[PDB]
Amino acid sequence: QIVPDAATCPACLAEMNTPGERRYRYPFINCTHCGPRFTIIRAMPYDRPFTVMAAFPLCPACDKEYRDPLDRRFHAQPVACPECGPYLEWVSHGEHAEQEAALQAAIAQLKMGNIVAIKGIGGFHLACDARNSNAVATLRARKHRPAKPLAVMLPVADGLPDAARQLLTTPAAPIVLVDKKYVPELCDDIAPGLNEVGVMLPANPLQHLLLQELQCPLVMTSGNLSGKPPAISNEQALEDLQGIADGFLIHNRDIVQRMDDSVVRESGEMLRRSRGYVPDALALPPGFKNVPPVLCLGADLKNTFCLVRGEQVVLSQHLGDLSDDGIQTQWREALRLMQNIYNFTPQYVVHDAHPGYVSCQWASEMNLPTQTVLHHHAHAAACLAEHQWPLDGGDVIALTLDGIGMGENGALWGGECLRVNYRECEHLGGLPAVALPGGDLAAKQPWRNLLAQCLRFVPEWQNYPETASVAAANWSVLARAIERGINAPLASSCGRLFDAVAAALGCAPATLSYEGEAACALEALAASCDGVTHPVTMPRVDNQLDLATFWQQWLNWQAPVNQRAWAFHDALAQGFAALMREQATMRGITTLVFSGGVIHNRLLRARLAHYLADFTLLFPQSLPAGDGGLSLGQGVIAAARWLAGE
Ligand SMILES: Nc1ncnc2c1ncn2[C@@H]1O[C@H](COP(=O)(O)OP(=O)(O)NP(=O)(O)O)[C@@H](O)[C@H]1O
Ligand SMILES: Nc1ncnc2c1ncn2[C@@H]1O[C@H](COP(=O)(O)OP(=O)(O)O)[C@@H](O)[C@H]1O
Ligand SMILES: [Mg+2]
Ligand SMILES: [Zn+2]
Ligand SMILES: [Zn+2]
Ligand SMILES: [Zn+2]
Repeated sequence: QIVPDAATCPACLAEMNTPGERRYRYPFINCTHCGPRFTIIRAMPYDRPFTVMAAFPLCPACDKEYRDPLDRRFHAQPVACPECGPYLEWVSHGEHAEQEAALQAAIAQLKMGNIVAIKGIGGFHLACDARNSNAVATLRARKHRPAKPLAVMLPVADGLPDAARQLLTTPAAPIVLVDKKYVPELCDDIAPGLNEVGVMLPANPLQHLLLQELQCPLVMTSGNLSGKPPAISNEQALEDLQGIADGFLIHNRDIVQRMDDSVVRESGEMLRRSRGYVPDALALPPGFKNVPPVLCLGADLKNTFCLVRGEQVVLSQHLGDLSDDGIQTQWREALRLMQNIYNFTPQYVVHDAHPGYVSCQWASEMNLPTQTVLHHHAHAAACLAEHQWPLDGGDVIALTLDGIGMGENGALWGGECLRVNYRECEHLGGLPAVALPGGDLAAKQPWRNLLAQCLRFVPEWQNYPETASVAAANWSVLARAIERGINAPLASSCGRLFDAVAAALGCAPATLSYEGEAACALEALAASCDGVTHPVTMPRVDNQLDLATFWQQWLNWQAPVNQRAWAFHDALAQGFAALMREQATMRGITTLVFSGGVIHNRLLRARLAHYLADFTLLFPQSLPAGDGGLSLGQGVIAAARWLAGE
């Protein structure tokens, strides 16, 4: 059995720490109870000639340890000392060094405020001093990342809430998101515009060394240009990162699988599922048995694939966006290793119903029978699967809220009420479909969504201060294209409605640098309000929300901006609750399901749960609510269809 890659045990820490010990300050110390698992395997089974440790035979003194039944190093396939093992290597613009000299080289570079590349378990990290403004602004520049929040590694978990200290210290050692008030030492460029900071603890022996001598918080971000795959080779780090890193702290141990840090909320909610959780299987729900091997390709962004067989499913690591170049290489390598570990050969492939997805291209190359699942049906079934809803459990009403996914018959959906079970998805209602002006540009420029909402729903909209930067431009050319349907497809998107509201409040840059940026901003603004009495509503008209009444009330309710943002969240939840109540009660349904990337918004769930207390409510928890949980939803729908004999 291979278990997930795991955080250094207290025991290995104690040995690396004790003077005169053979592995004192050795940065590759591992044992039978911690260390790289999944990341160091070239093939099955889990024995040293088929790990990366074949470049290192074991010296005489690491032969009574590995061979020893009493030792906590009995069949640690990667275990080595400084005599026989990998050793650190420092590389700089006309410098070089090795071992202890290399570790000190990096420490000194970090201390002087520089960016260093450090080889971790699952890839490389870029690090600097997280207190040092100059250094953060520069890392942002070089990595191209102008706003997306940086995770930060802390020496200890002192001063954090109990719930976070608990998660931070698990063998998985994820990044945990916590209120930024708890970490005053961070410069303001770490998570600008947001209320949460992602923190982590040292989880690998090198990280423990670095932090023990640095005793300050460090940025720890992925070793790559934004929207390019993490370099995994020393060779590729040194090439890809030359203009970013001031220095390289590398090593001659190969990494064989890309494995990003996992990200959870202090609440326990899973956001990104990789290091520490993969490659654990999950049990399929009651009634799911004897399922043939099916490969589920997942979503185009935040991608994971899934392998379904028998009574279990296994999700891959976060692979990211599949429109990136070199992501297919890492994808296929992860699939190769996962199929080899599970002796898995697919007989079927399942993929998204969207014909323009990269994933749907790869499927047709496979020579297996293929089938299609609606994006929003997959989101909803993924949530039902996590809650172990039985195969014959009965219909639910689902609310699936996201940016965009392809719906029935070509429609663009992202804010829908559905009747679902594992085989069927019937669309019932939701947000009105509104144009995306300039197609792909609508997700980058929130003001385009505000314009589209105003043209549809707001009389004399040019007279509101909220619309002033749009009204001052020559907006009629784009309005003429909208009316003619030129690159302005209709979408009932919850994510785009969030962007319209954020444009109206001015809480985001006019043009965004990352996906979901305006919505995270608006949520951060609203979360600073403790709740407010307000008159803004989103009433139900038949099976849709009445956005004209929404805009007229919301635009005319002057209040501090945090209260305006809170009112929007509240009125949105109240209107969807009203819709789901009518649909579920008149069908005899007592369970409601919530899914889609928007359902990561904590204030939205809090308000939905406040207004839907008359129902049983199923929210995602152990898998991401967004696209990273999508392959699992595809796999349970495929399975249930087969189990029914269709
Ligand atoms: N305050 C925060 N709020 C939400 N998410 C956070 C926060 N801090 C860190 N994270 C997550 O930590 C992750 C690390 O890097 P990410 O930067 O997306 O992928 P990468 O492959 O490592 N590099 P890149 O491709 O540029 O993104 C991102 O998912 C962040 O969203
Ligand atoms: N806190 C939030 N509040 C509202 N919307 C959000 C929030 N976080 C993310 N989103 C939205 O959800 C989208 C991600 O949803 P997901 O289902 O993962 O992907 P997609 O929309 O690409 O199918 C983001 O682009 C953004 O539109
Ligand atoms: Mg503190
Ligand atoms: Zn150990
Ligand atoms: Zn040795
Ligand atoms: Zn989605």
